[PDB]
Order: sequence, then C-alpha cells, then structure tokens
Amino acid sequence: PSDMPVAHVVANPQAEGQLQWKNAGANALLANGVELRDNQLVVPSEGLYLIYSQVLFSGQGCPSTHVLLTHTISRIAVSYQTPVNLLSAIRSPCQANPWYEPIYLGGVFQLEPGDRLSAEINRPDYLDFASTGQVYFGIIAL
Amino acid sequence: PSDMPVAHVVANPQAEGQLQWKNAGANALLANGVELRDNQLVVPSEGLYLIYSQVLFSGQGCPSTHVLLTHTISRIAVSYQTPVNLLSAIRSPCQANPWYEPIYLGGVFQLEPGDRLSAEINRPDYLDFASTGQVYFGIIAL
Amino acid sequence: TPSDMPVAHVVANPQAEGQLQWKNAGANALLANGVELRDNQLVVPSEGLYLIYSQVLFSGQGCPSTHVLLTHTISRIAVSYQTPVNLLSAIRSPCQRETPEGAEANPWYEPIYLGGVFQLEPGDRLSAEINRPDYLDFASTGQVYFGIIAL
Repeated sequence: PSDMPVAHVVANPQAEGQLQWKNAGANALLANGVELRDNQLVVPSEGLYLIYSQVLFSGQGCPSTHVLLTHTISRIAVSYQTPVNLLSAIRSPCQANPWYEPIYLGGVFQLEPGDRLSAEINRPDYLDFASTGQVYFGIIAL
Repeated sequence: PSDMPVAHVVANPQAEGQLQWKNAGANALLANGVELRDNQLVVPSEGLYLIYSQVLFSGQGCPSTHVLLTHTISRIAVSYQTPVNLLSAIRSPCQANPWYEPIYLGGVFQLEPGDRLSAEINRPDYLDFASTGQVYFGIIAL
Repeated sequence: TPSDMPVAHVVANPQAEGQLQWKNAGANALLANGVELRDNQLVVPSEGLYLIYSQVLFSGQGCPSTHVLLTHTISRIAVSYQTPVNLLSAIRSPCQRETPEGAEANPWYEPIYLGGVFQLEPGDRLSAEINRPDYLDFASTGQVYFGIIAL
C-alpha cells in the first residue's frame, strides 16, 4: 500500500571523511522505484516531490581565521550532466571545546524521471555521523 | 479536517523545567486517530509519515561550563526495545551575550499502529518561549 | 504542474539591499492550483492541511555588537481573524564577540529553516518575514524561499 516513490537514506559511519549515503540502519528507506546510484538518488517518476536533507557539522577548534561550511541539494537531469542547485545553505562556524552546526535543507520541487539528486557538502572532514539520526537525505513523491 | 492522521503540538509555556507538548489553541492539530499520550505522539495506522520538530534554546550569557544542547525524535515501537533515533542534532552555545540556537529535524518514516514518537531535548532549562511558534512537534500520514 | 494540489514555491527578489520581497520567478518557482501571490503574501484558495516552509539566509561583515539578532517568521492572516498570528518562528545570533576596531572584518552566514503542517481556510494569507532585511544575503536560487502544498 505505501507505494509512493520514497527514500530516506543516512550517512555511513565506517566511511571515513566522506559523505556517502546508504540504505542501511533500522529506519532507512529506498522504495517504490527510487534508486541510490553513484551516491545519488534517482527519481523514478514525474511529479511533485518533497525533498530534504540534514548534515551535522562538528569540530574541536577553529583552526583557520575563517571557514565556510555549505550544504547543497542539486539536480542532474538525465541527458544533462551538469548539476543545478535546488536548495543551498551556508554557515560560518567562527569569527578548545567542540562546536556543532546542523544544517537543514527542505523544499517541494517538480522532478522528472531519471533525475539524480545529490546532497553534497564542502567540508566532509568536519562531518559528524557519530550517531543515528544526525546525517540524512530523503525524498517523497507528493 | 481531512482523512489522514495528523498532529502539530507545541510546548506548554507553563511547564517548569520540562518540555511539555500540548494540543492548545488553534493552529495546532491532533486529529484522525493520532493521540498525545505521556508527552508522545501515538500513531494509529501503518504508513509513511513526515515527522518534524523544532526547538529554540537561548541564554543571557554563556554558561560557566560548556553545555551541549540536543534535540531528538525517537521511534518507540515496544516497551522492551530501546527507542531508535529517527532525527537528531546537537548544538553548542559556547566556544554578557544573548544567544539563540534553533534545532530543526524533519524526515519521512514508515511507521506502524501504536508506534510512539517522542521529541526530546537533553536540557529543559534553556528552552525559549518568548514568542508563539518557536517550539513545535508534528506529523502527517502521507 | 503534475498534481492538482494547491502549491507554491516563491523566491527572494534581489533588486536593492532593502526588502525581502517574494516573486514567482526563477528556475525553481511555482504558483499553481489557485494559490496567489498578493501584497507580498501567499493566498490560499481552499480548505486543507498545508505543509508550510521557508528558508532565509542572513549574511553580514563582522560584528558591530554581541546582540545582533536575526528572526524569521511565518504568520497566518486568517479570514476568521485578520491579524498576523505566528505559526513558525525562530531566532539566530551570529555574533559571539564584537569584531575589534581595525581588525580584518569577517563574513558571517546564518540560515533559518521553518517547516510545519497547518489547517488553512480559503482566503487565508501567509507571510514570511524578517527583522533585519539589511542582513538578508540574497540572491542565488535555492537560498531564500517560501513554499506551501496541500496534502
């Protein structure tokens, strides 16, 4: 019955210094057409999708005078190997006790069959996949 | 309202040192079979749910001691199994300055009838209620 | 526009530093199925459960003080009662220290994401508003948006 194309994938903990999504964990979804290919979610159908993502950024101190953390959801159309941002957010973590920066991305978008979605970051060397629930990427057809 | 199991509860400002969810004053829902019991959302039927919650912490200055501020949503399927973190994020107020730190969690989960969803912070003494819509917890069957 | 459901996804219009003005334009924009954009608000055409959401991005150059505050607020202007009532609100604070005088000024950035579900009446008006539009980052698509969908 729960037959709408859907995905809720999480970061792999054993994958050191990389944001690589997996259909693993007690509560992860890759269902009703959606695929995880080349670290990307493949859209099986045309329609309105709710898409979202969260990354937890962590670090011990502030090494450089200034560092910028970004979180992006981009779209690649089937014959168009050139990604295009749908959601994007930026945080400056600083202007030695640890810091934390969760970044939530969320929106409703018109998607086409075969579109690839990536949830990317610039600083995987600051990712914190240290616990369940902290790093996720999901989509649902509406 | 409609046909689908739906909830949008908010923190009770009269609740001393406890995050207390209530269905109170309109612009809040709790309908189509969803119950609020023992501070937790109880789901009535199998299905894919969008699940989301927000908390806002704040302080007048930075605590003499380093504090981690967390927020998490957990699936409680049965008394004998340990709750599973669906959505979790950490914040740290400090590396007399007023500070505000929102945590937003939101994801799509397959659930079963009777599942209990809890939305819980580690530290209640840093919750902010100074405005109306800063602390909320909700779900909708999709 | 594949589904018949009321749907919006409007973005910020950058034209002069000033205001957070919503516009139905860009490669990601949507205004369908009765939903209207009027007096800088989303107008709802029917009764139903709507997922409402927005993201704003603030940016500044260094910290004039320690009490710069950044607010974002989705409000409901109901046909039943016509005054802005908060549905979703959050506050951020970019500045832990003042940037000392003559010190290289550093760029800061703070996102706020608001998202939640609400029963809306036909003719209800929704706004997504900030306190410091002088701190709004703009410009690029995918950073500052406001959206709704009938579930």
